[PDB]
Amino acid sequence: ALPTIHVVTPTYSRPVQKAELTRMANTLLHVPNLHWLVVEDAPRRTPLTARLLRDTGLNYTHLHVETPRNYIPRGTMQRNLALRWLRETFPRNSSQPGVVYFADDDNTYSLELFEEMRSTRRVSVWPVAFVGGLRYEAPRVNGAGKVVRWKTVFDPHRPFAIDMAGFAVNLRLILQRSQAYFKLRGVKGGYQESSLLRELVTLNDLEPKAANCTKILVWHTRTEKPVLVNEGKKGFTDPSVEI
Amino acid sequence: LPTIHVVTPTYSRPVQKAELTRMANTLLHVPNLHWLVVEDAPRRTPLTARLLRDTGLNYTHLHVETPRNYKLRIPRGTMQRNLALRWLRETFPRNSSQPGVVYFADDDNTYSLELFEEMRSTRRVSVWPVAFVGGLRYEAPRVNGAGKVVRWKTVFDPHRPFAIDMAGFAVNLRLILQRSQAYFKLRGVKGGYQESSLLRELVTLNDLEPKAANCTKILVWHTRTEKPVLVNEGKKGFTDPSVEI
Ligand SMILES: CC(=O)N[C@@H]1[C@@H](O)[C@H](O[C@@H]2O[C@H](CO)[C@H](O)[C@H](O)[C@H]2O)[C@@H](CO)O[C@@H]1O
Ligand SMILES: CC(=O)N[C@@H]1[C@@H](O)[C@H](O[C@@H]2O[C@H](CO)[C@H](O)[C@H](O)[C@H]2O)[C@@H](CO)O[C@H]1O
Ligand SMILES: O=c1ccn([C@@H]2O[C@H](COP(=O)(O)OP(=O)(O)O)[C@@H](O)[C@H]2O)c(=O)[nH]1
Ligand SMILES: O=c1ccn([C@@H]2O[C@H](COP(=O)(O)OP(=O)(O)O)[C@@H](O)[C@H]2O)c(=O)[nH]1
Ligand SMILES: [Mn+2]
Ligand SMILES: [Mn+2]
Repeated sequence: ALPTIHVVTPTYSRPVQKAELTRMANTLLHVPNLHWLVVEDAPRRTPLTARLLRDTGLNYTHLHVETPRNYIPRGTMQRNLALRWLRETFPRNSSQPGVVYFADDDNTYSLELFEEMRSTRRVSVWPVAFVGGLRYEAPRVNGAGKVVRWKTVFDPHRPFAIDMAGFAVNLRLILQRSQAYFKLRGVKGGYQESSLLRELVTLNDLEPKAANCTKILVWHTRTEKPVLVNEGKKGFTDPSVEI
Repeated sequence: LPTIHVVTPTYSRPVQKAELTRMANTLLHVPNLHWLVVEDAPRRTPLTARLLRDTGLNYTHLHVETPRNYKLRIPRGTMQRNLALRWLRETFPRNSSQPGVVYFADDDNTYSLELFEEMRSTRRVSVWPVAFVGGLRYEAPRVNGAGKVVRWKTVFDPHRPFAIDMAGFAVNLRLILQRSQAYFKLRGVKGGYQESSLLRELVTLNDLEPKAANCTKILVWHTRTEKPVLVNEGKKGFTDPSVEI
């Protein structure tokens, strides 16, 4: 009966990738009924990602799709591939409860976050730290427990002024709205979340989590680029040793 | 199953809670682990105290403020690591045959679960490769056919006593207790020689124990976290300062 949480994680090859996937997997290993949908931004599945997923024992699906020359946001085509995979895997009126969460590989997630999104009926929302040039963004909730706006500074007029890591969607809505995908073509920066949510739910139907959006359970952390200046042009370390 | 005493210096800054949260999520998987969190502050902060209590991990919350004056060449977290060393020596009798290992783990690095099992059996001092240090993809101890460390594969001062990062070694607790005068140096050592300053008083190259498949695998990464952009907070502030992040 416990709903399955489908975590959609776009990822790409770069120095810190294995470290990012490692601490993220260490977090996900604590969550029951979790399906990790990892979509690599590559022409084919890489052995690094394949072996890491295999060794964790986690329930996962490993997909891949390469981003076009112009590299629109980041991770878009990968999240869209995952949405299509879900629709091809689960029938529109499926009865198996599920929740979909788009979790980037560098963010920091608390275990409480997953407990909060698991009961999502339509779309749930919560505060996100380190987004929109603020300590955190948070949906505005009235005393009745309804979402009536957003507490942000960056373009507060977007239909859904919230970051990718700030909401989850019941799988049923994703299957019913079979044509709803993240916009990549004519897309204003910061409107990717709205491009999808607008087609799935209305403001008044959002389900505020994290004690009526007063607590921060997820952080939009960024990882610094490692300095590899000492490798030189010919390289110093063994290129066959995986990092 | 030997207890692993993880020494983690930490300080108040925007990403602190996040760093401790994802680190706790990793540590929660490790059995017989004692987390020695040492805050760089005048007193234990409610944020850290609450987080440690909520994790369910076995921990000891200590604190020592690095003089404001000092921060204005003293390696980050030095005084905090030394406070933990002193605490271990004042808590555990020099002789008791208590199986344990000490590991200095900074709050922003990335650790694999396999790393802890590799260091848990340490008899003296164990060493292993560390990614993203010394301007390289990784630094790795060099081992000979006899199974002994005979040098270090690095570009930055590979000829120093111990050319290895803080996250690349662990010390048997008994050894820490025996060498009661061994602490990280505060001043007098060249940049990048603090790890050597301590290790040289603890062991010789020949007594090192190579881990991580004879130092051929990377099980720990010296990752660093970017500073969050808070420009939209303005001068007077936008978000509620009472809301913990
Ligand atoms: C580009 C470069 O060579 N950088 C080096 C630093 O790596 C070095 O910092 C030390 O590096 C060692 C590596 O084993 C440890 O990580 C140690 O903790 C670091 O202090 C500094 C030393 O002053 O020199 C250059 O910056
Ligand atoms: C300092 C500042 O205002 N920066 C903004 C970015 O925040 C913004 O990025 C978008 O931010 C929203 C926040 O809810 C969300 O994280 C989106 O995913 C993200 O794209 C960017 C838009 O291109 O403009 C900057 O100026
Ligand atoms: O070419 C790229 C750049 C990013 N990503 C992934 O898509 C998400 C976008 O995150 P990143 O740019 O950190 O996002 P930011 O922090 O800039 O919002 C993360 O899971 C990345 O691993 C990707 O697949 N391909
Ligand atoms: O004023 C400070 C700066 C850092 N630290 C801690 O000491 C370690 C040093 O790390 P940081 O500078 O990242 O180290 P670097 O990546 O520069 O080696 C980390 O556990 C920090 O939380 C601290 O206690 N006080
Ligand atoms: Mn990111
Ligand atoms: Mn660090």
